[PDB]
Amino acid sequence: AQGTLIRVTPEQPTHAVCVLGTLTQLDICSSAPEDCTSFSINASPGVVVDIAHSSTWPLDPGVEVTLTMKVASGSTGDQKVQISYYGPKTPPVKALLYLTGVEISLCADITRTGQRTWTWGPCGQGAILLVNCDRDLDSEDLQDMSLMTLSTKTPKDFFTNHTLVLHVARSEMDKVRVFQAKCSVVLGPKWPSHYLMVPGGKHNMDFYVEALAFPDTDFPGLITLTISLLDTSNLELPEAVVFQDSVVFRVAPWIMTPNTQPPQEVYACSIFENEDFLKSVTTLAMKAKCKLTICPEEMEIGYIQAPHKTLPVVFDSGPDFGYVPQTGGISGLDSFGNLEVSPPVTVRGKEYPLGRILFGDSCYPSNDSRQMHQALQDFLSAQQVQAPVKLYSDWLSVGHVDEFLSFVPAPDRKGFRLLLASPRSCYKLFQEQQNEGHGEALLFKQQKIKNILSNKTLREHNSFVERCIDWNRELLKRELGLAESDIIDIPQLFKLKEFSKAEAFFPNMVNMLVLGKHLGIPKPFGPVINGRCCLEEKVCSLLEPLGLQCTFINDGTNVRRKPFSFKWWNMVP
Amino acid sequence: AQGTLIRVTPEQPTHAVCVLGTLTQLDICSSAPEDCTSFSINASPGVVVDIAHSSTWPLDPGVEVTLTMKVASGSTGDQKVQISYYGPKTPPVKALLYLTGVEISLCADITRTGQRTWTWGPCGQGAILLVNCDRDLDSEDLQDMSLMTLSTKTPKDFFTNHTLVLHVARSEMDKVRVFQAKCSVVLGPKWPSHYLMVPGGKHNMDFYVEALAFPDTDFPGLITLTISLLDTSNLELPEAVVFQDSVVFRVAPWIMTPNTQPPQEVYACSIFENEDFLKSVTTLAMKAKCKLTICPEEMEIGYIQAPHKTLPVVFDSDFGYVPQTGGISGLDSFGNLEVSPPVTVRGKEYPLGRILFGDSCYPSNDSRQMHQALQDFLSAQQVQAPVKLYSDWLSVGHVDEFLSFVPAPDRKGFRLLLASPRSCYKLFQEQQNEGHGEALLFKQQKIKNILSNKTLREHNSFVERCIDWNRELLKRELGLAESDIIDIPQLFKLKEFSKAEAFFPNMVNMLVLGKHLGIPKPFGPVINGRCCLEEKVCSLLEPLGLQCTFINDGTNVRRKPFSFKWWNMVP
Ligand SMILES: [Ca+2]
Ligand SMILES: [Ca+2]
Ligand SMILES: [Ca+2]
Ligand SMILES: [Ca+2]
Ligand SMILES: [Ca+2]
Repeated sequence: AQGTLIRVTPEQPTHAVCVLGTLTQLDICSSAPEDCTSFSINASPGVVVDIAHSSTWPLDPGVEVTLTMKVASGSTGDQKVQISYYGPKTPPVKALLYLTGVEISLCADITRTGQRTWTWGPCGQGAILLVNCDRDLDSEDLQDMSLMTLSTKTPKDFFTNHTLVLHVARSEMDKVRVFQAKCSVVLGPKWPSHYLMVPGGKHNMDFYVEALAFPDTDFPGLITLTISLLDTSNLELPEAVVFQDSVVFRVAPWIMTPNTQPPQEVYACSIFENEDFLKSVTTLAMKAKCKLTICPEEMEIGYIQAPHKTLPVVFDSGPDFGYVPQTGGISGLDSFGNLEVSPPVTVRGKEYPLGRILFGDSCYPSNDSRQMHQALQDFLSAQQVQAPVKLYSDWLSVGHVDEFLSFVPAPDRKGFRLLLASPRSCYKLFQEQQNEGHGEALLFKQQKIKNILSNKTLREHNSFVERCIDWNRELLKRELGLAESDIIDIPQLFKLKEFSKAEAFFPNMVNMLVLGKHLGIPKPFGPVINGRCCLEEKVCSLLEPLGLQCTFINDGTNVRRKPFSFKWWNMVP
Repeated sequence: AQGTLIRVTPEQPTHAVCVLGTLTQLDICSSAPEDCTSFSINASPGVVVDIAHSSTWPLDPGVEVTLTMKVASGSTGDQKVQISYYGPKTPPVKALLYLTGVEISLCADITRTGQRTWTWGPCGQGAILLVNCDRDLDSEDLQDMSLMTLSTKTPKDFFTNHTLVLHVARSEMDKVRVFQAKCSVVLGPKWPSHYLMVPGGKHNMDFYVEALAFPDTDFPGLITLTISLLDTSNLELPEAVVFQDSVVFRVAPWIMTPNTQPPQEVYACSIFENEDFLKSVTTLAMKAKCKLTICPEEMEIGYIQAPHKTLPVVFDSDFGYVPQTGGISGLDSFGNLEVSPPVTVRGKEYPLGRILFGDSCYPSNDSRQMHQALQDFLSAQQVQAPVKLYSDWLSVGHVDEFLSFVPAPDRKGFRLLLASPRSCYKLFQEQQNEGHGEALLFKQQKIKNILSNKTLREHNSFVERCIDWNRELLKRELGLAESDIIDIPQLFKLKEFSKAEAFFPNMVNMLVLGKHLGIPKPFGPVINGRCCLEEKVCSLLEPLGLQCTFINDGTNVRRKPFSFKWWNMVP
């Protein structure tokens, strides 16, 4: 989409190359005869002589004469444009421009079906470049590299005194590698440029391209590759550019999946107690008709997608899988237990269709505060698909948001319910039992119901924790566009610790495995009332009516899930 | 403007703090008697109870009740909400909430005329920070600082068991220092937080914030400062957050100025005699009514503007100031940097200009490029988006050797001058055909001998190809037309590595002090008494209003900011 200028002189004939599709400006005035106010152009039927305001159209100060051609040329110097400068002095003098048509096309998957700028939206243009972070040769490799096409319809002797170059910038060299289809090293991290060898006539050359980096602060995510026609007709002067065509790719980002998407594969380890646990997980996986891949003998699995492949990726701190400082900046808040993703959301008009990442930190910097490493936050922010949200999770001894918040599948409203821990519903549930007579039922050491409702230290300890969780509630009701009819509160008692940090009293029921629309909740080991645990009766009476089904286990599991449907390139960040 | 949630229990009365202007949610269902189906709220004339589906509003699963007050409190627990639950077979029970009003305002110059998000445009909201790069004491210092205000209207006993804290992130700490008005050192590069001391009643505290960094790749340009109202009523439990307000600043960028802006003050360097040079400069310098400050016995001067001050800047490799160890290339000098006048490209408007720097056409082993750090620095400043050109074919690598922009009274109000080897040959040929073809040039040579050298006529054809490439690049990326490109005669020659060099002194590298132009001497052919190149350039430039002189050729010219407020442009 970038050509050059053609100046015609009556003194000598001129030779020029016009690439088909490019509107080439013809200078018909700077080199005109001394006196004249007229000019005309009789061209061959293959030359489109466009003019902007024969008919002798006068030599306007600026008269934009542009020229394109229709049929590519195999004859070198065939289409002849002859000008007629007739002013007032003798029959007109005439100038000759012996042109030629060539067709250098660099096509790709810009239409995103599978301007030279990358645009987002249901209507835009752009190519997608996946990263090679997996171990798979031949076709299997051909199916995850991109496919650029270079067609060259040129005269037979055109490439005797012309040459083509395909080059990247010296900033993007290390983030992209290209192979010329056998597949061969063309450009790459050490070589910034390459010259090509193209025979005359029609010769199509297909390229394959891989990225070697994920988007970050140093790398926005856009790569550009350029083809240029360097005219080389004299061996004593440097080469000259006559045409340039570029293309822009965007590297696909790291996308994380929440607990509403249907499961695909589950995993586990061998602490030699699973028999009791794995026996219920194994039943659950086939309750939802899933696959349970046991593993015989801190990890988050997302998906990176292009129009041609949906390769998954693993992140931590095989064939269809993937991978993305250890010394310094190490704390307990750097774990992926401090990372969650909300379901698709709509906040004050804007639509977040892939979710909104959630990580926890402190409320205000101090000397004893803990934070997640800035490198990880910058990495997650560079992935503009899921804009992260900062919460408060430093009042806890561990430092993880998964202690108090979860999301469930649901068949109503936004199609999900936010489960939040609640110290205030446990006290209510205990008091409804004390005011009915059975107030000496034992809990869990072991303690009665009354001895927990008559402890004035635990009550303050839990009032503080409730004041802490309500802040996150308010944060989640404004940055997730939520409403009260979508929050369910699950009873949970807390106690404080070294450095007055919080720790759950009985094992959390908010950190639970959603291997489907019916799931696994850790045992409360709570009071028994009428042959049944009271906490269990309340959580099953709040969750089941939506349509879920709940089990209870005593208590590692990762549930690889289904990539989202919304194509990330159709979103407008 | 965050706030929190208040939960009411019939068992015990509840106390809460409601900051003014924040819509606070009230939980009237989670903790209600198990037999109720109806509820009502009687409150003092100050509590604005807002109910969205005593009228008996039933206990809907999501009946929402939000509260605000239309006043301020100086007494703890002075507004009492009494929620009247009505039992079906039981006399009504009633929860008590003892509210209080406190006002905590953190205001700044967000209206940009003097949401917690920084928005661009004529209708946006944001505050602007200027960088501390001047040697300016207190009186002038408070002139370029920011002015953030914090007003607190609280009961006298409120700040006994409550504490206020102002904090910055552990990333933006190194790029902002905070002073509290006597100015004192509080939150800055080494200290990330500060607990304040506020007396009860009315007490306004002003702050002054300065930045220490320019926008770059590592720093987008936005700095947030947060005020948090905590609660320390119990001495054993950890402190708890009750309210949060925030403000977002943007650091003003580095802006350059083109050759179409009026001059303010020229400069010079008496390295040599240059008596003639100085005379001519001062002459057209007072002719354009611009003061000529001389030096007593490569540097680009921009402007960092804010809604409170337009302090300039100086960039190199009072006033203002802004690296790579070494091994850099000559393409890193500032003769490679130019700025176009405001343009309108395909509907889009660039009202501060569009920067221009040259580099190679395609990377190679012998190619030379401008350092990546400088390009990233310029790209960080989104006001003037740079444009890459081709200048590697020269033996110096500077775009100033063929392009220039002049003032003009027509069309876009300017003309782009480009060097042209093809007009020098034309004028020489007209002067040979007319008869005076043995006039001597500048190793002296005649007109005929230059027109009959076949090594030069190829050296010049290559340069013409390169300059036409640059012309197409400048017509598409600057929205230009062929009625705005005046071509200036110039001949070139090739040297070691086949790089290019001007033959006669470059007349396209000119000093523009308004309608007066110091064009370097061409030392060229004389015809009928005057020089031919001079006659041509005075016949092409003068008609549109300019006036020319010919010195025998360092002068920098500080100028006028376009005054077009950038915060009104939307990049
Ligand atoms: Ca490989
Ligand atoms: Ca998680
Ligand atoms: Ca200072
Ligand atoms: Ca100052
Ligand atoms: Ca310059």
